[PDB]
Amino acid sequence: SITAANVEELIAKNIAERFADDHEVLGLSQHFRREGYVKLPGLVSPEVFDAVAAETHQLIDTHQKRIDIRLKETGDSPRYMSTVGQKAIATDGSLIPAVYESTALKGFLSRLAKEEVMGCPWDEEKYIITRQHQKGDTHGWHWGDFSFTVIWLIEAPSLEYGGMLQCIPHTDWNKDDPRVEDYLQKHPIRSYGHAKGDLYLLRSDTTLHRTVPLNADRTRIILNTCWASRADQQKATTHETMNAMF
Repeated sequence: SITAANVEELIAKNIAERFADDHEVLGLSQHFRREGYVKLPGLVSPEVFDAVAAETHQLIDTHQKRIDIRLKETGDSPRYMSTVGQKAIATDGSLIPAVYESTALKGFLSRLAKEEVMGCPWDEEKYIITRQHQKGDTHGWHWGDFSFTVIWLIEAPSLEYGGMLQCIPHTDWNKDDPRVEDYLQKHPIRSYGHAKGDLYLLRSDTTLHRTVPLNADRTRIILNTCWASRADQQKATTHETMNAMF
């Protein structure tokens, strides 16, 4: 049994075992910086992942709310999904709030980012859950308010049914003039596939990204743990997108 009291040890020993090659870590850091994204297999042990997955499933069953909205601040891109907010996770969750404070996890991500990865200054963006479960469900084109986002693939169908991540790095989010279509025309799109058990890190504030809409009745669930930079702390932020989805 994995608990909030013994999880930080299990995270640190897995990181010490999985990421011993400094040359491998250097390539992962360079991938993250170049592409705004890097896949991180084995970021946590399978046993730690399965425990977090179980807690996420319990939180979905007791708190998920359906949304079907389009966000003007991201070019009217859709958010067709069911979701669980941070306040619900901080109240009835245990492993997820503890993992978010993991010094070992934030220390490894700091190696990749080449700067201090620390807690989000807005509590309601620390961790969220989304569940795509209908044909057409999608997390539309958007940026993030903060810098370092880790996505946990709790459940996912085969990629012929949707869910593919697409990214354009080294962009910016202008909430008054997002110009999403202009970004797609001016830059190539990189697509990344993921399956259950995968974790990936994404520079959300400068990487325009979305998930390809589900084309069938399938289930795709992710946990979003979002950390921030030092400049993010004193950053004047309005949270209109999070207020609408959560």
